[PDB]
Amino acid sequence: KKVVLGKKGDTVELTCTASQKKSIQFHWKNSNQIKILGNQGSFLTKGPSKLNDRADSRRSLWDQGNFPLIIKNLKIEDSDTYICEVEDQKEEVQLLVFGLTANSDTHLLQGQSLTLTLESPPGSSPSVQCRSPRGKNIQGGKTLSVSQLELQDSGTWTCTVLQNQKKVEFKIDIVVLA
Amino acid sequence: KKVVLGKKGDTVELTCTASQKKSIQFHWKNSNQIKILGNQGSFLTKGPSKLNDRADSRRSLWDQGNFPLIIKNLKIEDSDTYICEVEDQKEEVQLLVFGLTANSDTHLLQGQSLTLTLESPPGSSPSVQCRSPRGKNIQGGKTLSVSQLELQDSGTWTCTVLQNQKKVEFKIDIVVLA
Repeated sequence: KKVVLGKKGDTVELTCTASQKKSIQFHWKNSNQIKILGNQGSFLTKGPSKLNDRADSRRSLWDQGNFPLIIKNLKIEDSDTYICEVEDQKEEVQLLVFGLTANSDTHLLQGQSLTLTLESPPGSSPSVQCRSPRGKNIQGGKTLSVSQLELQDSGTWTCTVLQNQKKVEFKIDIVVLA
Repeated sequence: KKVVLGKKGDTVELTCTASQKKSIQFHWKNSNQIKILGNQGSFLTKGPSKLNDRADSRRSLWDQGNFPLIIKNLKIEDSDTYICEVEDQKEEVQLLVFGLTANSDTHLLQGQSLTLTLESPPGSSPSVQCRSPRGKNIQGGKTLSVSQLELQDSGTWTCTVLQNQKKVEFKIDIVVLA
């Protein structure tokens, strides 16, 4: 339903607003109906799941009817559909996690080729489109390449991943040396 | 409309959910219509106001239609009605800030009286009700007092401030010595 995009290693906050502003009853589960977190009494309980030590919520907001699921240090494998149920309300949020790495290690010399690769959830793939510090916008799919660099691209580029009308943005600084 | 209670020196997060999940146009102002924060383009702008260095929002949530106003290090004078307007939606949140201090400095001796006082927004007042580490629940208004303590109250008490169907909770540890 709602699509949220996140970046590998960053933290996301998936929202859940219900009615009757009050810490009433709710939980978040994943696609296999594994409960990730929910409220016990007025307490937060986290059962044993792959996200146990990386998930959490903001308890102060429960009185206002908000039950966020927060996930930190994202992994492409946290990509999944999550469901929030408050009393008798269900709310599906699909999280997609991507990563953009530069397989060109370090020390880049003029005339060298740059290759980037986008990491993505096996379940769903997008279109990436980067921009050099001075112009040219190379765009591709899971692998991008800039055949030969010129001292002018030394700088900080910006790639764009776009899934659903959503989008994330990575900015890497590349150093071309004479 | 929605009533949120906060504790002096703590941080609160006032919520604002609108529709069309997207960083569209919004701002938060106070009762004098002083804009506290809002979005410029895709950027956060804070104008000059008494809260400028203590307010903020969470930009990642704007794409999901959430525009929180976050306030830190609370002052009883931040108590006020705030309004969120997203496109053409208005949403009033009244924030009430209280404080509970122990005018009994330190070193409390058996048989001594304990006096607590609740600090509150000149505009609106509540009913406080504390609890000793072993029983008796003294309750009053802006000033509470425990005529004489007994080694048994050495511990950590819990006071309750209740405004609207809302409530905040302070827990102070008192030390009675022989």
